[PDB]
Amino acid sequence: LLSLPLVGSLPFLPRHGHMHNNFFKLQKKYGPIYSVRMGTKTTVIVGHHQLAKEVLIKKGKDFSGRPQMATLDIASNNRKGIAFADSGAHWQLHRRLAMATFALFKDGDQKLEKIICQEISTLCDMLATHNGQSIDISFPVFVAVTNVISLICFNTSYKNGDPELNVIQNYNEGIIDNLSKDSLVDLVPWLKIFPNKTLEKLKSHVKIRNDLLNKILENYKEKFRSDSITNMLDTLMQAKMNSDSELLSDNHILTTIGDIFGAGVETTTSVVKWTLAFLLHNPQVKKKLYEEIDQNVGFSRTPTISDRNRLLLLEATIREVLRLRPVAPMLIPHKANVDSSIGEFAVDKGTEVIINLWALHHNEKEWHQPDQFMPERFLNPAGTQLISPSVSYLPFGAGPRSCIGEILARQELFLIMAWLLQRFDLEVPDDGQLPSLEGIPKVVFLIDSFKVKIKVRQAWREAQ
Ligand code: HEM
Ligand SMILES: C[C@]12CCC(=O)C[C@@H]1CC[C@@H]1[C@@H]2CC[C@]2(C)C(c3cccnc3)=CC[C@@H]12
Repeated sequence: LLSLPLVGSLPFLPRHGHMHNNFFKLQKKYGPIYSVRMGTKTTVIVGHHQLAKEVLIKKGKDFSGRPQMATLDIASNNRKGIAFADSGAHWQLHRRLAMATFALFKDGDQKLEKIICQEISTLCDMLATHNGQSIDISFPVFVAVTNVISLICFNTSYKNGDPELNVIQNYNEGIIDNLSKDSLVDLVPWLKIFPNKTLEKLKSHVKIRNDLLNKILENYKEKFRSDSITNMLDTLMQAKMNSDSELLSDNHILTTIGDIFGAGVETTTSVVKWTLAFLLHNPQVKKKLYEEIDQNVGFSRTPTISDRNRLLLLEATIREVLRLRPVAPMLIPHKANVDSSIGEFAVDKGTEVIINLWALHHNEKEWHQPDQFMPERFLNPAGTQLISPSVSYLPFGAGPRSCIGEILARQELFLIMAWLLQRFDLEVPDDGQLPSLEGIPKVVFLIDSFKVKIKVRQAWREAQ
């Protein structure tokens, strides 16, 4: 007897468990870095913080490419924009101009905190009308963060009830659903093996997004003034005006805006939902957050960015959400721009390189009870200082492809949660259902929809 000819072998079953956890589980057997080959393409998975910092920082510019994928081509109008653009002149310029835009929001009256706090004030007024009811907070949050990013991109915001917000919500959901079935990392290219309409559906969602962004962009050509640079579109059109010209085509500007607009809405809304869900599961933590805000902010005023110096448990809670349920548990796929190496192992040019951030955030040697939600791990024993308990922590990535929206994200998350906790009791709905914390890996790590009972806090009422 003889062993069977083997035509293919994969180390775990496809579509069974979360990909980021399956890869992590493999490290027990093969170590923290290993490879898989599908047809002619090789993918390397990295699951230890030293190798990841080599890829992202030390040799960051060797591994700053993006792999090409059929779905990503459609969302990115063929690898324009930032997030899905390959390393190259177009990416570098648009990333730099996007980053420079955030500097226009450093100080003054258009300061970032002021834009955020005004949209949070409307959100809170809206939620307060639901006093005593159980609601899904997704859309009210989505609206506030959509208005924040719309103001950053264009200096415009949507009035309550504007049907465009429902149009955007609809295509956002459709693009996320069709961009990947689970994570962006897939061992088997199912799209190309069996007949399906995934690409056709994605194109129809992206066409609506593109048509909407095209209308704004064209209408803005009439408003743009060399003498007034106050938002992201101004910044891009100024660079075009002073132009390289080919790298700032209308389609290039549109896709970069769509990347910022899309990232500014989906990332922040998801993290807010996760934070509320963990707090419904951990009432002891929620109780201490009320005490911390009642003692440090009170009700004389609304929370401010400066309050990050005092609401330490709230900052730790957010840090712990981003550790336990990272927005991007495998970042976005990287690619070797040149022949290089990771941990002394050769990596050819063109190899896809995946950083398993989940593995970094759940490494047993780097963290105590990594499966557990414990905001106190980011505080000292007294609870008087924030600490960095581990170097194996990279929620925003690092190096050339690191998140450019980090400052916005941290301010939005902190302010939304501080305003909500000052004003609202947030409780399990009356049928006793808790949110599932298992999550749904998509291009972003989403949580299942859930309801929360909302009540205006008595302490707030008494104080008015
Ligand atoms: C909690 C919220 C967020 C987290 C945890 C987060 C994290 C990350 C991560 C892990 C990456 C990929 C790093 C890599 O591929 O190596 C990334 C990239 C990126 N993020 Fe975020 N992000 C957040 C919110 C935002 C926001 C609010 C925006 C825009 C306002 C934004 C814009 C981007 C862009 C454009 C990229 C692509 C960078 C590039 O490829 O050059 N992100 N982010
Ligand atoms: C797909 C989506 C949302 C849906 C939509 O309408 C189109 C839009 C296109 C841009 C996408 C965006 C989803 C988050 C992305 C992938 C992102 C990101 C990811 C994780 C952390 N930070 C940022 C940067 C690019 C963003």
